[PDB]
Amino acid sequence: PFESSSKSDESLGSIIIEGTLDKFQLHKYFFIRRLRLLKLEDQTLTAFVG
Repeated sequence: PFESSSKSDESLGSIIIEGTLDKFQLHKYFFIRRLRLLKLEDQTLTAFVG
């Protein structure tokens, strides 16, 4: 649920973004992905940099 699913949370947000409902605010999935993936390994030295 941290970085093996860094592809999977992006793919799930992309599959939710295939639904075009409220496309300005349909990046709430992208906001949850940007919170989740960057908050996955927030304790790091360089691995969060990319």
